Amino acid sequence: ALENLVVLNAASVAGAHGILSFLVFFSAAWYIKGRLAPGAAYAFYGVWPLLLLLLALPPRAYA
Repeated sequence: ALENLVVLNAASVAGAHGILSFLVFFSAAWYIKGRLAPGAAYAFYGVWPLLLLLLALPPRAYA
């Protein structure tokens, strides 16, 4: 029944779940350099964005 804005607030306080949510903000942070050493960080995109719907909500989610 809990949504994102629910675990997001607690996630930040918790710590781990906090830096994990930044995954979206990190993607841009890395772009700062503009060299994202292609190869690994590139292929990761294969299932890296998937964590979006995974972390977004907590386990207690029917999602």
